[PDB]
Amino acid sequence: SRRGILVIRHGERVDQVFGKSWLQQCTTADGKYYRPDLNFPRSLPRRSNGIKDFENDPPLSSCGIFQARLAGEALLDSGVRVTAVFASPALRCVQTAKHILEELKLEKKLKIRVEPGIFEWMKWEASKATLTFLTLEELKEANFNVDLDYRPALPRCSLMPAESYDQYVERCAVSMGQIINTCPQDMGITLIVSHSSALDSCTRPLLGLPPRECGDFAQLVRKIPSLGMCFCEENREDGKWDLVNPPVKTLTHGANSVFNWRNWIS
Amino acid sequence: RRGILVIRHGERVDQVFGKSWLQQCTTADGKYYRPDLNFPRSLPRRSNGIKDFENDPPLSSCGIFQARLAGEALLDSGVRVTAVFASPALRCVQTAKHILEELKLEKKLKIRVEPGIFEWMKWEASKATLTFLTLEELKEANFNVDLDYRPALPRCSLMPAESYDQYVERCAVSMGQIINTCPQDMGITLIVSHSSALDSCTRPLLGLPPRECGDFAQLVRKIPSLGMCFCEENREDGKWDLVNPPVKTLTHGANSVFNWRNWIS
Ligand SMILES: [Mg+2]
Ligand SMILES: [Mg+2]
Ligand SMILES: [Mg+2]
Ligand SMILES: [Mg+2]
Ligand SMILES: [Mg+2]
Ligand SMILES: [Mg+2]
Ligand code: NA
Ligand code: NA
Ligand SMILES: [W+6]
Ligand SMILES: [W+6]
Repeated sequence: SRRGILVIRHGERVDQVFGKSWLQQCTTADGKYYRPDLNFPRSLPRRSNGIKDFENDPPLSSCGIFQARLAGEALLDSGVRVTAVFASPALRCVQTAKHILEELKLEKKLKIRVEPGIFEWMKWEASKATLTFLTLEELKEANFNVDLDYRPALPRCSLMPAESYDQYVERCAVSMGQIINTCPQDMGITLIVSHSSALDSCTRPLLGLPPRECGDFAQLVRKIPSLGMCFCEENREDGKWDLVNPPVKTLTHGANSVFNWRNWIS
Repeated sequence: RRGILVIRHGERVDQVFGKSWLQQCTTADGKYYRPDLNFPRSLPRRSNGIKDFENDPPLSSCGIFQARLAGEALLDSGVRVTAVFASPALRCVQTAKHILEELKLEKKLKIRVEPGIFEWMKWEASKATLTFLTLEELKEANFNVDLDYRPALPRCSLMPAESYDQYVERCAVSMGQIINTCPQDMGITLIVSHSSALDSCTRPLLGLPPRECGDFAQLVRKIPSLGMCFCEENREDGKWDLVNPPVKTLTHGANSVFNWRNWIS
């Protein structure tokens, strides 16, 4: 058998669909959560500072949960052995990981290791996002089987708001370094649930390739669909990684437009 | 207050993968595979073989998700669902089933197949080459259909090619029956059908004449999957009011075709 690394982009986020005002849309006059569209999720997990810190840490939409579940179900069907799961500290990523594991039927067996070293390039994230993350206890209370004992390659408070592209790609290389060295003897698939950028930044170091030019890289991160996947396998006898077809198919689906019949006909 | 909720079927495999979708998921000798996750995990068995899916396609995976999300929202709304009628098109019976599953009512309420609320057979892409699953086939494939329900229109009667004026009369005829089938006991009746039905199954209830064909078509083409139209009955005043549906709308984005080879290297 061949050891594998499957890098997975998170499912659809609520703010991709509902835009910058999404949080004000689902907050009642009295400050409570409600669903003004069915693509808002059933609930939000409990957090520090109430509903207000979801600002730069949006959850999956109902469609994004579906995508994540559909991919976990396909993984179950495929027969592949999944041995570890690492997630970006971003809520959307931990949730995608949770839903994949639930459909693998492994949510109890495998703990999600939260790795800030595979968080988004800080350039593209709010400066105060480092301070936005759900803590591991908050996640645990919200029913996320998070590895409380995992020691990240890059702790969340070491993320630098002004990290350059060069610094970004380096800390992804180092994180993947540690991830690969957890137990180099395991022979199943490790999941890396992260951002569009990770499908490049987390695989190129494994492939022994130089970082992509920043501009080419920026154009590539636009092209990865929700739950988009990239799969690397290690050759046992020479220790070399190669890109191969992921163990499951792509997911292609249409949009659903906003609609009100009574409005429409006036 | 007695309500009627008209609901368009979820996303169809052929909306996303085109008319050749069946070629994409079947092997030389008719074996089904799943080339993309939006193809369903299996196809039910058909009397005249898979070829019949070309004019009677199933829901995509996204369509199933849409149906289930609406069922789950209906349950959360607290409304009481009395009855469920569905068009004989496979996509409609599938949408009905998945709604009922999330309402947790699929053992309790039987789906009543009504050929009278089938699509407009002018727009319909065929001639005399459309065959629905029989009730027996549907029950075989685990749809809790009502074997004892007597339809307003028999499926054999479906005039194989129709104009606009014929379609709207038929829908009005059938809705008359459906309003008479149900016992006086209120709650909500689900009518799982096509996008054209949100107008053609409501205008007759509202005592309203049909729209000019261009005006109808223009409005109808913009109904999304699981799009809803809701009419409540004023029993003392003997007439129907078009009202806000008991569940919110569903907005989501697409997921585009991805080829890792084109990008990751
Ligand atoms: Mg084991
Ligand atoms: Mg913490
Ligand atoms: Mg820079
Ligand atoms: Mg609107
Ligand atoms: Mg086409
Ligand atoms: Mg492509
Ligand atoms: Na995005
Ligand atoms: Na259509
Ligand atoms: W992203
Ligand atoms: W349709």
